[PDB]
Amino acid sequence: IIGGEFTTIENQPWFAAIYRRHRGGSVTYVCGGSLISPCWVISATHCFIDYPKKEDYIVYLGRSRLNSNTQGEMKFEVENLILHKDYSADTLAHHNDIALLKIRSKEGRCAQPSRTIQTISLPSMYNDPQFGTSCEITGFGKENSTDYLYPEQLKMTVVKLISHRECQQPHYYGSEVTTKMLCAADPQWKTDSCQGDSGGPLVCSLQGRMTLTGIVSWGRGCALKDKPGVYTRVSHFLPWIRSHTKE
Ligand SMILES: N=C(N)Nc1ccc(CC(=O)c2ccccc2)cc1
Repeated sequence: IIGGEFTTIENQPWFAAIYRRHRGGSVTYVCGGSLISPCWVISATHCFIDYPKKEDYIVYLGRSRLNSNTQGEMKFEVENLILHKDYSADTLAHHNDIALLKIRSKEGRCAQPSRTIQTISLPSMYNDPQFGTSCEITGFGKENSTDYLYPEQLKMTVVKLISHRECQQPHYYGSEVTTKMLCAADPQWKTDSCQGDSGGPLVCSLQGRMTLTGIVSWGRGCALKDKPGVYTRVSHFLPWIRSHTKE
């Protein structure tokens, strides 16, 4: 996250931190995600496409720091890793960038809600906030494009939703952005998502209710003028989500 503020997991209880195990014992951060139900975490497919082996992943809930433990955190294994079959990546754009991870503790249990672990609500069919609406994003991503390390503490910032007409302008992303995506940015182009924030949630207050409206997917550079962050439009994947989470 470029700009913004450092935060704690108590203020973003649905945030899931995903790591990948490596030969030897090193565990590196891979992507963010969101808890949509006790047993399910939603993220982005571009995070796992190159290494689709569920056994090599670890999911943490209730965690505020990148490399240290947090009181109340819970560790999970991945029972099932579901990637979108029509995922694809062009020069910049990533299509159908959404994924589901069924989690389970060593005892075989799902998440137990607490002050630091809570689910986030899914949107209704084609029910997105009006453009111009302020929403928040959260992640352990880079603070500057020139950085090569990620911050140790979780961050968050607020960005505004941009219309498809504006985001499709030539100086923006032209025809690369589709109706299955959502653009969001800071009117001053000072804050934005960045490398390492992928999979994370774009949360918007829709009718007094915190709703998971987007998933960090792609964008040209970070916090550059006329180059908004692009998010997977969750409301357009409800069918896919429901069919896969059932049984
Ligand atoms: N202007 C932005 N907001 N840009 C931006 C948006 C999302 C990402 C997610 C990410 O980390 C990633 C995506 C594809 C491949 C590898 C990593 C990165 C930068």
